[PDB]
Amino acid sequence: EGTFLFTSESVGEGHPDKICDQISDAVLDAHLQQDPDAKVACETVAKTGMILLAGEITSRAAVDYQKVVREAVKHIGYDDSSKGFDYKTCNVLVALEQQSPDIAQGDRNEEDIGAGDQGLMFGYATDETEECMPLTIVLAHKLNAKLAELRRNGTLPWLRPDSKTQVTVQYMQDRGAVLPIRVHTIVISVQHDEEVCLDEMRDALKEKVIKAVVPAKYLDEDTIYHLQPSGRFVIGGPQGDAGLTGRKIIVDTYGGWGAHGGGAFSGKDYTKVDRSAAYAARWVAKSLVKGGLCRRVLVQVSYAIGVSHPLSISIFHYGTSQKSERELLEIVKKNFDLRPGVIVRDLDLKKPIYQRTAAYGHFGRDSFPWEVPKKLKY
Amino acid sequence: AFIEEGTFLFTSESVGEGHPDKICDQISDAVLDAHLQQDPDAKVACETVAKTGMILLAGEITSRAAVDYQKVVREAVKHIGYDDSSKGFDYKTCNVLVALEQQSPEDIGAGDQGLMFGYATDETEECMPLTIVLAHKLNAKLAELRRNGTLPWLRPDSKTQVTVQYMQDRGAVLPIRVHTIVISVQHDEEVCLDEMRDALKEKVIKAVVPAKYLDEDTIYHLQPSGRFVIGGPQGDAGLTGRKIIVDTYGGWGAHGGGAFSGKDYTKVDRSAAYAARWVAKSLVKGGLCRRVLVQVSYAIGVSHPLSISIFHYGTSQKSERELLEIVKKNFDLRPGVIVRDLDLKKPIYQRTAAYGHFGRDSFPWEVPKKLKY
Ligand SMILES: Cc1nc(NCC2CC2)nc2c1COC[C@@]21CCN(Cc2ccccc2F)C1
Ligand SMILES: C[S@@+](CC[C@H](N)C(=O)[O-])C[C@H]1O[C@@H](n2cnc3c(N)ncnc32)[C@H](O)[C@@H]1O
Repeated sequence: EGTFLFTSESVGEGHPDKICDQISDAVLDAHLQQDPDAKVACETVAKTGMILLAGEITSRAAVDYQKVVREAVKHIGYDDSSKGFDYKTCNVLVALEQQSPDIAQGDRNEEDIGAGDQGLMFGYATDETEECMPLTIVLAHKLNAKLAELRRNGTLPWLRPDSKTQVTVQYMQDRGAVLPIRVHTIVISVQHDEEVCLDEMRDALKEKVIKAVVPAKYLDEDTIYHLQPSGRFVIGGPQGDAGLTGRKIIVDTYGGWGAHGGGAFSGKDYTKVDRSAAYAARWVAKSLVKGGLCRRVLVQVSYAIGVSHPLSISIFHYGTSQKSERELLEIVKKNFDLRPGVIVRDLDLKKPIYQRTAAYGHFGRDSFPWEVPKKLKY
Repeated sequence: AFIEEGTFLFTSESVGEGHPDKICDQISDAVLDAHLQQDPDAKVACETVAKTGMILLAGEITSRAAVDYQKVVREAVKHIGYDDSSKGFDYKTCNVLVALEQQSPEDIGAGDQGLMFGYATDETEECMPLTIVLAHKLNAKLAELRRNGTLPWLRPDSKTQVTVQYMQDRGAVLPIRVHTIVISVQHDEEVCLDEMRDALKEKVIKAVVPAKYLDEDTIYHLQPSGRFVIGGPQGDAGLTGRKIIVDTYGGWGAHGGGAFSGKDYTKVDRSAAYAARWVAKSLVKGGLCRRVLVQVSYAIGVSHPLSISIFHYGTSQKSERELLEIVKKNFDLRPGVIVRDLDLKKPIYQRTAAYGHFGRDSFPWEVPKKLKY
């Protein structure tokens, strides 16, 4: 037939894994506000009544970690025992040292600073949406964003921060391109208070959330809706659970499409090529699709610690381009300088913009420089 | 130029047992194995956190077992090789913080609407990409020479990265040569740089990478930072489940998102991921394909897979629907049945927490099933 199903997941800000991501990037932004050259590698752990920060920081900034964390938890929305977590009374432990001096040494100009680590990173784009992202992860992200929006404007006051969404879309293949046909299944689980009744929640999730996010041409009579499938969900977040920074990296990127090199984003400054090179790889892929050179493209780059030039660069257009992959590679080499010291300059990665990225996806939102396509010259 | 037009590069990485992320994976699965030995029906979701002098255990456990976490943690760190403050971490004196919430206590449906991927390629004997296989064995050779006194200046923390130059071959991929090798390993304060870099090329790389893949243009980045004395948890905080691509296919195939270590077999994204690899490897080893991606969809509540797609990249003489009918005649991919067929209630998981979950004969999902059709 040539038709397949694909599912992508997205979680809300209250998910324990995402709490750690946002806190880690909140610590990063705090240092960057005072020291644009701060070295930050801040991991976060969240369990019952605890937030723990562990990692390495080299900064001239004076940061109040107790208040940075508690304001992030407050922003996420956990302010009472009835929700399972409260920023006012939770335990905050800090185990932050200085960056390894062996790491810092391995003193040089801005344009050929070596990568802070080895690693491989992927970039991906697809013309199936105007965001150049897969429809499954775009819909999953926007659904969690609509839940938080309706929670914060008081129109659905029974909502709570923890949530998880899964969107299954039926796809058609066409010479390497993918055509979304219909939404097969939507799953939504969201934390809620004790007063609201189950049936009222499920109807509100369909009329006020799904219908407000999913275009009507993808929903039909056979679409399956799994709304609050586990029944009650009064307590969520870190209570009775455990979350870690960088445990939602597929949620953070392409929701299972493309490829992933394993590196996590949150809590890492721009010198960590896990973040800066992944943002640049998305920049390249989106510029190739928006520029009309392909319908769907995957990009890989890799680095070695202390070396500035990428060790390998590869392009794959899935057969959606008239031009061969090698000349796509040259168009990239002529338009992009993928050294980490040049990426930070081109993408303006010293700004405290990273707490915004820790939820609803790092890719597919016009607010970010790596999402603005580059006018290609060749 | 003729070579440049019909050739691509691909890079994968791996890390050693002393890498702080892998320390946590190892300890989390050691906790899982400890509970499974006494209680084969134990439910485990154990996260480990590693920083300077600290191992922290957090998560939820429902088990009848009585596990000495001090002994399990400190013996895992001892096995890894951190036994003195001169190495940045010591199992005898490190702080072990236990924050686990322990509770005392087939048609099992899927707890998540998830996607599981299995992948296999005939480019190596273990049916795995050469990039991730070479990267894995390079770390293993380091630990082997460290533990038997051959290179006594070695230390447990290490990272490797391999870039292979490939040629396409009728939908299958064919390794031509090793383009670039990166090795960084922790070391003591006395051995010199030139001595380290020569032993890494002569006694590590050439003992692992076949000679036909190495030439005079192969690029070597050996100890590229120049000094790797500080390592392990002291030089970098480590968390469970931060090496899921190292754990799987090194960038090839696809990945759904879930980590493996610290979770018992009732977690579908671990047991079914193993079964997806089991299916793909059986298709290639059975001659049905040279290269295949098995894509299994699970509908919430439902036990049987909701949909299975087979991407053979045109390397199969049969069609996708034919391959699908062969899979369903030879595999029962329900989660509860997967556990029994793969004997997953055994304490076999600490061995998986390093050097890759896929590509080693000593695992039930790596024994290809002979297909009847
Ligand atoms: C001519 C070509 N070039 C490349 N350039 C390597 C690159 C872009 C990253 N890759 C490929 C081909 C043709 O042959 C098959 C694949 C091999 C890799 N595949 C792409 C892929 C699929 C799934 C997960 C990760 C992947 F990189 C396509
Ligand atoms: C480079 S560190 C990530 C950044 C680091 N955590 C920081 O504080 O900025 C990632 C891995 O590199 C390895 N590593 C640590 N020190 C190194 C060094 N001096 N040279 C090469 N690799 C090193 C460690 O195994 C560590 O797990």
